Amino acid sequence: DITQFSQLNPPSRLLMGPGPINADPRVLRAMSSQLIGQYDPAMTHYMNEVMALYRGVFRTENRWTMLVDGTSRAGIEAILVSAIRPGDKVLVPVFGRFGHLLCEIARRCRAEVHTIEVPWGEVFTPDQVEDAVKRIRPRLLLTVQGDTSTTMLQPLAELGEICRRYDALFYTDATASLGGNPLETDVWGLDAVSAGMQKCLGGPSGTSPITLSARMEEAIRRRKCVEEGIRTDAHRDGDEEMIYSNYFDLGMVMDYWGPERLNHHTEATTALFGARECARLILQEGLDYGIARHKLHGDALVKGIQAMGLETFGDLKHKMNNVLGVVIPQGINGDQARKLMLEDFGIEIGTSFGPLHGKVWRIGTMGYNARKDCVMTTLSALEAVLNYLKFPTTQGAAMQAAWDHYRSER
Amino acid sequence: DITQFSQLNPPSRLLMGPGPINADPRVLRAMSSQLIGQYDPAMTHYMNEVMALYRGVFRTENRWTMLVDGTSRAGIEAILVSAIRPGDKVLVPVFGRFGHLLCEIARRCRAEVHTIEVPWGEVFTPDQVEDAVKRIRPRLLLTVQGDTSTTMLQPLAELGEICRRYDALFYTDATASLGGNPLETDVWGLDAVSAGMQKCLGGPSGTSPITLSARMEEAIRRRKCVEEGIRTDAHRDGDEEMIYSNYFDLGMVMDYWGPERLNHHTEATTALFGARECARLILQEGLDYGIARHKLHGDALVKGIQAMGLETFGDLKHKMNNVLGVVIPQGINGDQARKLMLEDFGIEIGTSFGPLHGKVWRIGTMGYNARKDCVMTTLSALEAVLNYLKFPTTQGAAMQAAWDHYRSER
Amino acid sequence: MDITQFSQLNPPSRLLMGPGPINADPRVLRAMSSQLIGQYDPAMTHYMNEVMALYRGVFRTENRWTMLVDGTSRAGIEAILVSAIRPGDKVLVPVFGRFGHLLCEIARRCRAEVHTIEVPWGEVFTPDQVEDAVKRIRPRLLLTVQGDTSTTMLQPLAELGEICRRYDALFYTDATASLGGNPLETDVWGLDAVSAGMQKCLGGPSGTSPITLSARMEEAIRRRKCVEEGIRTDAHRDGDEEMIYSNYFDLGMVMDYWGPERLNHHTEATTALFGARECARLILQEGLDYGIARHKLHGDALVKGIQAMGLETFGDLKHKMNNVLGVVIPQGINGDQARKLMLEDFGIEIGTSFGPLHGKVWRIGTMGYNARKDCVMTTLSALEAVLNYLKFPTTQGAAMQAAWDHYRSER
Amino acid sequence: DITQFSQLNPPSRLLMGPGPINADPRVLRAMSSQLIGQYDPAMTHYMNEVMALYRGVFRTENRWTMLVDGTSRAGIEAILVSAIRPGDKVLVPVFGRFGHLLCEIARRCRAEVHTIEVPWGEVFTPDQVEDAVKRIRPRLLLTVQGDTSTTMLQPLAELGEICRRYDALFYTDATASLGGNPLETDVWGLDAVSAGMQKCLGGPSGTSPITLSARMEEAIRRRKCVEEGIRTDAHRDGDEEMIYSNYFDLGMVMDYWGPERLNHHTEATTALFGARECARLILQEGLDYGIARHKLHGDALVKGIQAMGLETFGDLKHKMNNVLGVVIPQGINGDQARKLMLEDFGIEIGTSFGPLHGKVWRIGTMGYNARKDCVMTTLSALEAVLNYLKFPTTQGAAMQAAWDHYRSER
Repeated sequence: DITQFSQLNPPSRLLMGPGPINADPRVLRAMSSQLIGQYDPAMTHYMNEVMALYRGVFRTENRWTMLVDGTSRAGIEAILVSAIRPGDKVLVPVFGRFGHLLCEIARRCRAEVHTIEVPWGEVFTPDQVEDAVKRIRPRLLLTVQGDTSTTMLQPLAELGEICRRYDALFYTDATASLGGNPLETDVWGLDAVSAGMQKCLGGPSGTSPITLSARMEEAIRRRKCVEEGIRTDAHRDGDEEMIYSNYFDLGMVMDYWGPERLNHHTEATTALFGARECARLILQEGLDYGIARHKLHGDALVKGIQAMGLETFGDLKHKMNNVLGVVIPQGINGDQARKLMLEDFGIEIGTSFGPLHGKVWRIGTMGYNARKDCVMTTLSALEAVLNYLKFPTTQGAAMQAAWDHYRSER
Repeated sequence: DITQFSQLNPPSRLLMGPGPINADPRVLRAMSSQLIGQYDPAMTHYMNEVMALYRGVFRTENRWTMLVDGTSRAGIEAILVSAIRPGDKVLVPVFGRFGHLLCEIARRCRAEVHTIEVPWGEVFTPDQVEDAVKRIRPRLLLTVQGDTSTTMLQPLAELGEICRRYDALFYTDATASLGGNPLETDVWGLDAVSAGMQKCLGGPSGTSPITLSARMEEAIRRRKCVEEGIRTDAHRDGDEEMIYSNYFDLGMVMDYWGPERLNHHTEATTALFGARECARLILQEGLDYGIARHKLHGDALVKGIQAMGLETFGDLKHKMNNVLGVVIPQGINGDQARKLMLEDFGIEIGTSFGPLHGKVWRIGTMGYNARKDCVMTTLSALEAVLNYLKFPTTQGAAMQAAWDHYRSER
Repeated sequence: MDITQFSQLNPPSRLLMGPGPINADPRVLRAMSSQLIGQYDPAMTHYMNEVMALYRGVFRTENRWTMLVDGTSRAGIEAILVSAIRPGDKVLVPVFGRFGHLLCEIARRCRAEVHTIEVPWGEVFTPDQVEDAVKRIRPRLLLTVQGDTSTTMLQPLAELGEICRRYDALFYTDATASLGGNPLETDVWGLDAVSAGMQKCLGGPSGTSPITLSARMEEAIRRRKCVEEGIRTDAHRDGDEEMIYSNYFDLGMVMDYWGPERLNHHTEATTALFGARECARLILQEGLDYGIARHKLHGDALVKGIQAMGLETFGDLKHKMNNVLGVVIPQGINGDQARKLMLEDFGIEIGTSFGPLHGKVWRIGTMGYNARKDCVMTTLSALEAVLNYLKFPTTQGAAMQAAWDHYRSER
Repeated sequence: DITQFSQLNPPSRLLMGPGPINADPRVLRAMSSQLIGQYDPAMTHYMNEVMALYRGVFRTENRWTMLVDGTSRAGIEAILVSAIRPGDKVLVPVFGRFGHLLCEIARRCRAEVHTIEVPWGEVFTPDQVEDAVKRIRPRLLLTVQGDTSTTMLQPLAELGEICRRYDALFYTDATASLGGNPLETDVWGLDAVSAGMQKCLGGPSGTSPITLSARMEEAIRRRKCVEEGIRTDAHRDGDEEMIYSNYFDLGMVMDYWGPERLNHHTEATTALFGARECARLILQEGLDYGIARHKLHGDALVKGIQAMGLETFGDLKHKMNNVLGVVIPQGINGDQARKLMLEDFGIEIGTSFGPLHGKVWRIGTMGYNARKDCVMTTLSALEAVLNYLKFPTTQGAAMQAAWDHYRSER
């Protein structure tokens, strides 16, 4: 019966996993706003505002800063499909799960995929990526900045200089790290950045902010091929082969956001309203302050976890501010502590996949949930569940260290 | 300055163009609802409900009825990229702008594209497409049901049996027509149908509902190749070559929406909620009642437009219930009427593009805006502007014919 | 019963061009959907303070005691009059419409001696007339409506405050209909108490009445001080006058709740406070001076189109409210039928006149969020379309021409 | 400057105090809906639905069941002002802070107030109040059902036969108990009931649900006096003296909610949508189950508190389901635990006023917050705060008793 389909009623949740995390209530309210037509002066104005705001968030002057209407990895694929002609040599430094995602996307683009690897969860040295760039001579360097599966944050500062010397295009996947970690697009010589909403932005998934450098926009303009239905007598192709997607042809997407207002697709009015608010909030607070906030609560969680008598995963010198790997004590079922946290406390913490499944928990402190009270509620909840499942902890230690960190820093 | 970016505030608009149209107030409210985690039992229940609900909207029992996170033409591209291997022949009976869009998507899929043509705005006879099928022998017949650029509805009822005899896969692009005109997916023997929100569903763009037949999923299953980051020892490749997109690989999307919950992408939580309401609302009213309503208000607009002394573009026998083409009668300027309708009445009427640009307005009566008061307000505003632009009409004649129609309809 | 036939909230789309309530600003509606906090959360006492300062701007006053009354517009009226009137106290009410009559009844229930002076609908009072009446009856209070939606008339107030200062009468005004759409210089005109509404030019769901009280008014109310037993302490004492005969409408305790003591009088309406906060915030972003000028522009555009349409108007146009218009129903046109066909066929609500003006005059409002160019245009064309269909002759395109001409000239 | 007055952004709070408490999000979404005119066919229908819905909530068939526009105590004042003529004798059984509220309201109606007392927090016997009714012969019996300030629930069942016997009108204030406790309006011979929204209904304050027995309406009709502005020749005053309030004259409010639709005031459109939702949700769950839910979580919290080695306040046999009085231990600062609970955990627990200030905390489990996870979160948080403040508990015991209670009941 159609009668037993009632109104939307999701249960209340504190999402402290690797994502998606709770949306900021201002972003949610802005999505309920009524729509206007595709080319209404207000809609074109709001599109132009989104560009200016995300230029601030990405820390770039790039003319082409916009949205791909799809989840984070649609942005990735849009950038790769637009920058990779079949046969092109691509270099992917793999330090986790999302390095393999780049490999697959690149392979679906028919690229020549060359990889370098370090174990989970470690990071790459600038020398390591320089030796690889000298060996294979790639068109693109395809990096993930923050990889949620390993909690590791790849240093990106010294890599852009390396890419300019050997004429490589420098792309990063910043969906996990943007807003909660430093990302200087221009200062670090980045050519393409793709992000997401559901990490530190806040932020339901469905949009991918991207930015393309002047060098990157030239490579795509050589690929120019306008869709037949909106092709005029004054449109002409570029010197190189077309992009093998109509939806992900970023040249046409650029022409939609540009003065031409080329009718590539109907922009996601609501998701645009959402995206505008995220960047607006991030810049009202300030990027530096926003990043400083993620560091404060990330560290407080670490110090809480360490005092609970728990090992942590990875090289902490390079840990993301917003993700923590927590080793499962042993004699303790991980799926059971996850089930108890959720059903009895309303707190979701992440499981790890593959070579870590049943070994490591992933606790995020991102965007809206990067607060003291989210950290405090999670630590007290985790400890309570562990004691109930017979894991001894020093009474008050985990909580004391959390307070000690919050007291000392302010 | 950041302070010169304020709270989202779009102007009050009546969207009577070819789309996007105004959303249902219930749909926008459901979007403000709080999020849950990707793998919360509530999320997987809501996905299971969306599948069930869209089977009723599409009029199908297809186990594989689900959402593509992207604009309407993303759901198309997901299907074409998943069904067409490089080389495979394809037939597109072009009768408007969106016939051309299908041609391009298939081109980017690396297909040999065959076309037949009728002039805007006419429609194909079953005999015309059968003679084309006999001639070129396509793997796929790729059709649009409602092409909003001509206001024409392609009859599909007999074509399904045509495709069964000569063993061709039958796809329709029903974004503009779903919910507003008849579409019996199973009874008409369709293999693939894709849609959009912003037309009759109501409806912000950003999501594309799709349904796949048992024959279709079998064809896509032959292309099996699981992404490296989420690949396990269980995953073996299909006998045919891979799909050349990660995001559009419907083989993996089916595995995400099915019982295995294969982690392909983070499903757009808010967009899913909107998608859920649209279907839930349509089925609460009843699909038949919903279509009948779209007919009634469309017909009243037609009779109102004709009595104003304005001619109607296209073959009226096959007109979409939800769209009308009104001819600009020379002397009067089309862009000037549109500007006045928008700036002074807050009403968007559609312009035309390409060949019909400057000749035809496209007035739509879809979804939430398929009401009497919307029609009355459009007809009244239109006649006021035309008269103000010194275009003579018989006083009260346009409104008279609309009232008489609504009187007779009772 | 059952329970399935009661579905999700789904009101029909309406353009409200009647006397009230009118369409609320969408930003206000969104603000109301926001999550709540505890009664004395630092954020809540903060927002209450924001609502005080913000409403000092909209009223045009420096008054410290500018706050909210939790109830519809007439609850703030009752709140003020129950607090200011001891039984037997003398009261003067210049009645020039239906709402002057409301002030009389409210005053009557406060057990006051109610003196009234009358001009016809829709005429307005002269300063000399109120002065002659004040000289006569010797009132403690002068009670006016600034804008009476029943007759569309706007009482000049500027000359009235001085009169009250010479004869020691307390000067109150009901500005629920006028605030935001017409000038109201609270402190400049020497007002003691003002009460407003949300649902008119503020926009604005009904259920809250903003009030402001001058330094002299608080003195009069604090003389009646008496704290409710449950929240009363040994440090509390009664004033030198009789208690206000109401617990809820005792404005002394409400003042104490909104003040630094935070005396627990009631649980302040959180949602309604978010809405009321927005209304004032939005009004001051655009600017009150521009808010008033906008109402004037679109209000005048309505009357020019109505006149071109061949219709008569009600009352003195010299003093007409910026936000409403009285339109004489032609003969033998049915007013109820026109209203029925405006609502059911165009999704536009136009007002009927109650009492001695029913079936004689419509009340068409151009208020707050609907004080827009596109609202005026749609109402006029719908009326002309409804009228002509009921077989009433109009000059073709005349109504719209005069309206379009007005917007052209003003730009 | 108006630029430093930004958009509404309240901090996330788990309200576990005496009230107001966090609202159910479905009710919040209902308030964001757009408004219709006072006398719109849709407004009166929703009003008629509201009347029917609350009849189900109050457990009555009373035709005069409706809303007062104002907070809980405005509805109390409405019922008292309409029923009480000056000089009338009234009896108020006082057992807490709100007992005194009824005394003050009756006093300002110029009634003679008679009282009997029990210490905080005891309850009245049928005999105690029957002795008093014989003694003073009251017109009204004025009782609080659940007094949050003491956590005590007065039995009303036997009080209805006592009132009917000695010919007294029986009123009660049920703002705290309604929804979370049994209330049989008709079965308990109740003449008038008033409640609020922000306790168990859920529910921001601003509306007062009332119900009036056939007996009560006769008494209010005798006092008939219609406001001069909405008075016609077809009206005549009743035999009794007028109700000394315009806004609170329940004779006129009845006429506004009846067939005549007498224009007494403009009904709060936004709040009525909320109150319409609140009643709908409670009846969708089913009042019996709702009451049962409130008891489960109330019982859970207590056990955990008792297992924490904390004393409790009041006669536990008669405790409200949705409130707990927790005695503040020697040396632990009552107001300091509150600061740490709110600022560091984002959880509000109630302070006591009057003869319990500094001695007792009030912890509520009401409406939307009567869930398992709100109980768990608050318990672990309070324990963490107490522990940090050097107050020894038996590690794990407080969570154990709660977990054991939930496991046993499932």
